[PDB]
Amino acid sequence: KTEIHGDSTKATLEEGQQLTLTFISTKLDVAVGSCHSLVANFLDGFLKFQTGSNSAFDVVEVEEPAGPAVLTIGLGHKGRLAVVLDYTRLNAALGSAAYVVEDSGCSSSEEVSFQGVGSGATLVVTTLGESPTAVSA
Repeated sequence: KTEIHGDSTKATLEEGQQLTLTFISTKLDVAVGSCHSLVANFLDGFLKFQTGSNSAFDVVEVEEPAGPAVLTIGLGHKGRLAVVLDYTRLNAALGSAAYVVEDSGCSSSEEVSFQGVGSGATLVVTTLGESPTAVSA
């Protein structure tokens, strides 16, 4: 379990993992290891992700959160991801977005970087049942 009260929190992921990041911000600069890129800019209203959109990333407009934001990405294959994020919106309503992409990026070895979580967010990184302590350290 890697947690940083600074601003960024990195942690290598291993097959069959689960990333539960509870942060209170409108921006999240994510860097999934080195074989994937994903920038969640809720400030403008779009989540740029490079999974399998061919050639490069794909910009998909997202709701306008309002403070708290729960991002839960469960891994369970070569690159299969399940981005299930539930957060509060400016529309005074709950926003539960989901993404299911089998062919995304890596899995076994992938140091994901989460910047913008500020000092108060927790990064729950566990391989289903076991705990991947940096799975490299």
